[PDB]
Amino acid sequence: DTEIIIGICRKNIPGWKEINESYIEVKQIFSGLTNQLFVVSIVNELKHPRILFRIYGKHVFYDSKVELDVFRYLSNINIAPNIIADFPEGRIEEFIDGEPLTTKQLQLTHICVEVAKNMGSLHIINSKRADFPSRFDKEPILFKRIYLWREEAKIQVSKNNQIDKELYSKILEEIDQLEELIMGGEKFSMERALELKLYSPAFSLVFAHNDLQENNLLQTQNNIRMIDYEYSAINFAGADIANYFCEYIYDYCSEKQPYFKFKYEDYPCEELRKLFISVYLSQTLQEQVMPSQQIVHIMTKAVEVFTLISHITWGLWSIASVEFDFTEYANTRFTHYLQKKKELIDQGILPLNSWLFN
Amino acid sequence: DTEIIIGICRKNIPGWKEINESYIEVKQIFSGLTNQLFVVSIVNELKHPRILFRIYGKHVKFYDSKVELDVFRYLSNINIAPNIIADFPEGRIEEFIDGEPLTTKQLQLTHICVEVAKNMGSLHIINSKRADFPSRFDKEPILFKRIYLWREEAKIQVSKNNIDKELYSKILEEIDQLEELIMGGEKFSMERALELKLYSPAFSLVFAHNDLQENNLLQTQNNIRMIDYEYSAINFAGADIANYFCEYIYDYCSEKQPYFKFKYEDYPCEELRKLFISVYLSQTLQEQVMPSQQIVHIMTKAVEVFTLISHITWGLWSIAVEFDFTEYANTRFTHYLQKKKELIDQGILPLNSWLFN
Ligand SMILES: Nc1ncnc2c1ncn2[C@@H]1O[C@H](COP(=O)(O)OP(=O)(O)O)[C@@H](O)[C@H]1O
Ligand SMILES: Nc1ncnc2c1ncn2[C@@H]1O[C@H](COP(=O)(O)OP(=O)(O)O)[C@@H](O)[C@H]1O
Ligand SMILES: C[N+](C)(C)CCCCCCCCCC[N+](C)(C)C
Ligand SMILES: C[N+](C)(C)CCCCCCCCCC[N+](C)(C)C
Ligand SMILES: CCCNC(=O)[C@H](O)[C@@H](O)C(=O)O
Ligand SMILES: CCCNC(=O)[C@H](O)[C@@H](O)C(=O)O
Ligand SMILES: [Mg+2]
Ligand SMILES: [Mg+2]
Ligand SMILES: [Mg+2]
Repeated sequence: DTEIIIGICRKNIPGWKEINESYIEVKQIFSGLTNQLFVVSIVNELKHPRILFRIYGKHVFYDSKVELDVFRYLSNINIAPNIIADFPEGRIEEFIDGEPLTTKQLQLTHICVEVAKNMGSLHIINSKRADFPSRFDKEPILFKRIYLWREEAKIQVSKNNQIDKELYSKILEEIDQLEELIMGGEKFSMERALELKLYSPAFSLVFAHNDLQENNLLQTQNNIRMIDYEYSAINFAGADIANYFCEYIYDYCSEKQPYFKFKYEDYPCEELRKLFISVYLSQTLQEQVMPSQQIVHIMTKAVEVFTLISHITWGLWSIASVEFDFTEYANTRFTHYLQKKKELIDQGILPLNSWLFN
Repeated sequence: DTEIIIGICRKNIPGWKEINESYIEVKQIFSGLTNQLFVVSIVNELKHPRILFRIYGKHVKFYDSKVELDVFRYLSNINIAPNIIADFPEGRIEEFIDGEPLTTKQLQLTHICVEVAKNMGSLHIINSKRADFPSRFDKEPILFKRIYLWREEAKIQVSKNNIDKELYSKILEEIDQLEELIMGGEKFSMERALELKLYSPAFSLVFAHNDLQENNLLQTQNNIRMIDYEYSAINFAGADIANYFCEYIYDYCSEKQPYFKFKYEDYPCEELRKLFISVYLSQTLQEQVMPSQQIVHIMTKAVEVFTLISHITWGLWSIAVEFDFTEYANTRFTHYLQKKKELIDQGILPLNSWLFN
């Protein structure tokens, strides 16, 4: 109801108390996937002329308590959109007014390096902040999430309501080797993890966004801002970066089925990647890091490995009223996993143990 | 007078009307050089909780206050410069950009370096990509006019006899050659400029900041902002870029004579400079430009020549409260020679020995 949202807004949003409802417009947006979102603006020419009204819907092994807990922190250290009012059934957020980057704009060098700078600022919070919540899992999520979403997929598949059983089946086999592949012949341990960090900040443990795609990067007047932290959690730095690199391939701004376009060749070239990683490290390490340095050369090729984590994760996720062909999209991510793995091999990036330690 | 500043603030700043005077603090800052600046804050925990109160002072012969104000208001209106909350004949109320100034060392940091290149690019394109760009702003570059204008202001001061006469004298001789050196064997002309642009965006005519040093770059929560546009005006893109590069050398945060430190070797390395212009070009051109590409290899070399404009402009400016303007001048002059000497030894000069090949 509009009047109920307007009453809630004038009561809780500083400055809105005395504003007549006739100057307030509530307009629901349906670009979301779970919650009821509204942009509430003041139409008469206030620190907050526009706000984002979020009402929690029921989400499709998902824990809403942890996601909210993480968001409130990020909101408090001023990374995520500011929280103006916070209640059980929803919240009032600062409206980040800007245009979401396009898939093509990612190719632009000035845009690329700004995101790498932002990702870096977000990554270091778990090691450079005294106020970092201790209760947040200190272990990477990449594997847990995959196993968790793998099981959700099975359930849906058994629901049998049209997937490429041959591809899907091969992916289920690959998952068994997935840890050895990322950890270079060894299964995951916090031990293996700390040792790997010694070789490349790619295996550094950071607080990752985990879904930093172009539609989650808003281009404001003076900067680009990140949104949608629903998948944010500690993870290998390389995982988060490789995922961003992958979104270079997927354009979700299509109006005809399957309602997304993909171009494998669009995956960012090696030079662009190195510029990204140089700026990233300059940010996380606070020192002059440039593409010609060996820490970049190593990390760039290491980050390539984590690209498979992205294709598999969002594949299973895609399987686990709005226009999107989730099944066809999963087929694509899986397809690209196979392809990328062949490339990493032919390029000598896989297996890790054949170069990383030399 | 505090009370007077607070009256003007409460009356003109949205939301401040009913705020009690006891919640407002006016504290004057003295980092400036000409005007009376105040940071007015609401000490009780508003769109504008802090503002900048600027009172216009009398500027030190050919200075034009009307053109500067005219240019600032436009920049403020298109949201690049600090917002203007209230604008009157004797001063303004500015949006207070709350952030810390960059340090001279911080410029070396790659992530910082590329944000300024991006920011510079956004500012540079306003003369070609904005329909509302004022037609009344000079369309010619200012580099030479300024050097000549300030040369004459220097003459005056020198005669006032109150400096290194051997260097100063050599510098005056070099100026006569300056146009040919920058335009590759020719004196300046608009058509000569249009021709040069075809060879490198270094000779592109843009709206330059012209004094983009670390102290004019403030780090906010989410980005680095540019301030102090009193020298802004059309110019060769390369000049503005080469000036930023030069500031890598000079640190004005020193409290002992001569109140500034300098390290010639701190000039940004070639790789960093290329990183800079790649990001710059991508912003101005809106395409994927990277250090590998030829357009960069060439512009970066061209940009190196404009460094001499920077050393000379500010050396003269220095001649024309704690600061030793005389020693600073000797320094920029000493570096002009040193740099010009290196440019020649590197084959960068003269431009006509390569640029057109
Ligand atoms: N704080 C905000 N400011 C501006 N736009 C927002 C904000 N939050 C969401 N949006 C818009 O709506 C979308 C956010 O949806 P999302 O939070 O992903 O919904 P759901 O939680 O249902 O997945 C973004 O793509 C963006 O376009
Ligand atoms: N809008 C602003 N917000 C925050 N700080 C400012 C603002 N304007 C000026 N300052 C600070 O005041 C200093 C002096 O400003 P400037 O305009 O150079 O003074 P002057 O015009 O007297 O030279 C700047 O270096 C900057 O640190
Ligand atoms: C974008 N517009 C507004 C046109 C519509 C968005 C429709 C939902 C997007 C489908 C989910 C794909 C996301 C894939 N990952 C999670 C990998 C980003
Ligand atoms: C940083 N603090 C506030 C302590 C010094 C401010 C006053 C320093 C005097 C200006 C020095 C000349 C500037 C040279 N150019 C114009 C080339 C930057
Ligand atoms: C194209 C819209 C962007 N969406 C996403 O990144 C996620 O898949 C979205 O569904 C979400 O739940 O955040
Ligand atoms: C060190 C701060 C001063 N920097 C400058 O470029 C000048 O002071 C300029 O701001 C001026 O006011 O002339
Ligand atoms: Mg969403
Ligand atoms: Mg994408
Ligand atoms: Mg400097």
